[PDB]
Amino acid sequence: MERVVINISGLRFETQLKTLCQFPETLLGDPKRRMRYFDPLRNEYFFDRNRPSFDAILYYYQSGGRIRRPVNVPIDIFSEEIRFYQLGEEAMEKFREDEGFL
Repeated sequence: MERVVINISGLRFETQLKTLCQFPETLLGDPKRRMRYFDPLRNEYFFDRNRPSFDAILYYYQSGGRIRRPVNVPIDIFSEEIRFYQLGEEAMEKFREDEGFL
């Protein structure tokens, strides 16, 4: 029901649908977009992508929109993940601000 499983390269994350619906205009937030990654055999979404980054992508949702790159995720890895997950321009501006890039 409410619980969703997101498998990033073998690492399972569990969150609530309501958490992903904090941002409906994103890959994970839009049922039509996330469909592309759904695995009906395991009832989960699968992404062959970087695992350390995903904590920070998930925290954007959980926190209601804050971007905080952990020091162990390289800058250009995280940037690319923002792009891929379709977090959008305001998320990218948060990233710049949080990185001191303004």
